[PDB]
Amino acid sequence: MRQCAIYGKGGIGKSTTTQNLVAALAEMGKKVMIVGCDPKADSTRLILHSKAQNTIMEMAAEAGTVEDLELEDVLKAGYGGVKCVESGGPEPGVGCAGRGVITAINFLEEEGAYEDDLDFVFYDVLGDVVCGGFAMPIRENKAQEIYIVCSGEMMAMYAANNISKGIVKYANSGSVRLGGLICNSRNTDREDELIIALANKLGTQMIHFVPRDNVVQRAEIRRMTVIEYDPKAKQADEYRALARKVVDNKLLVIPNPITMDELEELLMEF
Amino acid sequence: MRQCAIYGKGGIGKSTTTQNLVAALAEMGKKVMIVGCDPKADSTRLILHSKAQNTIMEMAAEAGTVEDLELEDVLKAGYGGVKCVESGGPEPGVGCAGRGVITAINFLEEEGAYEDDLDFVFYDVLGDVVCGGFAMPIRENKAQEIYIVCSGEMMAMYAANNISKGIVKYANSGSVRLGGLICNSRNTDREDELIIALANKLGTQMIHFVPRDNVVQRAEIRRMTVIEYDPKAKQADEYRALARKVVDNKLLVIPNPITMDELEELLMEF
Ligand code: SF4
Repeated sequence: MRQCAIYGKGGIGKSTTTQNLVAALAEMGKKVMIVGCDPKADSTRLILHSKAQNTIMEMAAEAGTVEDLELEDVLKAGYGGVKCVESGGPEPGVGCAGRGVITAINFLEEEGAYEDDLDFVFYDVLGDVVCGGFAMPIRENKAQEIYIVCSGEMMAMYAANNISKGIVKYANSGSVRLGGLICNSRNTDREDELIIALANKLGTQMIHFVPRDNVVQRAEIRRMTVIEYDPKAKQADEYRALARKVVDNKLLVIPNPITMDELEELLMEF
Repeated sequence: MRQCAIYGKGGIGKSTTTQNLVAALAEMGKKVMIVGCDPKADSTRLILHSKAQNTIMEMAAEAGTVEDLELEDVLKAGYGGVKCVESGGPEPGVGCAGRGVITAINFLEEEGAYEDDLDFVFYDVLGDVVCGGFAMPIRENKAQEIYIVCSGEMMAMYAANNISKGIVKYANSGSVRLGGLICNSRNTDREDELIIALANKLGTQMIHFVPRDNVVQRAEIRRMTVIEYDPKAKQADEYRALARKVVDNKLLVIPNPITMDELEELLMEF
């Protein structure tokens, strides 16, 4: 079982790429579980065809405790038998994103979710704040292979660099590695070269450049992946290519985060 | 002294609006302090003309303890006498954003930084994650008047709703109240009407509509507010109008957060 996480800042299509990647993996007959850890995205919407899956935190509140919850309530099968669960974001103003994630992981462990013939687990994690709360899947030794979704944009590359700093902290004392950068295209001048340059400075790879395509939005609107919406689409082959490279990936490194001076010089050059 | 906070999702110019508002208040002769609590923005860059102000956490870590810091290391004067401090984001992968914010507040209090003849303090706070960490200004009873920056985009309005839920949690514990929505225009059709409609559902007001104007970006690239860069600009009068309405504001409410179904109804009605 390969224990993976996708990190990246919000507003650049990270969860869309995660779900289209996972759909592409299921299409190859890989048994995949998605654990949603992102309060700014619906991590399972495009797999389950559901506007917002009920979260572990929500249904522990509704039933009043977590030992009363049944796995059937929490873990739902969608496209290609992909198993979907949502941790549930922090209680507004009071909670920590880490509480939902710890609760989800402990519940899935207890209930046997991790020994049920899985090829991949993907934690879909928000990278807007690189705090201990959003590090929970790594802290719990539940994600060893990290892929970072970024774009040729200052804040997406800053987030990629800061996520890399977090990986080094848990890699100085354990098993977590960076598997690569995924570039979600923003239809930008030679954008691929910018993310390749960043990958080269970090000591990783740009594992795929995901193009901008109308078909992604068209599929999103119908609450599905491009893989399911339009399987013969050119964009469907883009996610298949990414999925094939993840499956075959051996390049799992301790990254070399860069200085703000280095990042600024990169951005100014491009 | 009026203790205010600006909350809002990242990537919509919240910190640009905060600094332009504060520069307009300083131009009017108001004595203002900005406390940066946003790891996705430089909260003081446009006031100090400096790319990244040294943060209290960075300087504390270096010096061993916060008690070894001098106030002048932390608190810098910029455009119009505006005093500027940055909390410093979480230690990547391990820290909590709340730690920098409590460290900054406690240091400023002890050093007499709030004893000065200030008219306003503005906490510039990220609203991407409405956790206990980012709620610290409210929890330490240090921000009473909340203004939410949003736009006519789904996730900006979702964040405004989530921030409102955080305010409700503390509304019976102290004088923390919502003063209004500030619309940072993204040139959406009927954007002003959409945010007026949202404010009315929440039980507040759209206190000001900030237009899209390239002079904002021309000032920002030169690390300035429009107020300093081009005080004769139409856009400078927009920030002056917002500043005067905040000064005169008497509408401070316990907001009424909406359901996702209510939010979706709004979005489709526009
Ligand atoms: S650790 Fe992160 S998510 Fe948890 S409260 Fe702190 S900032 Fe928020």
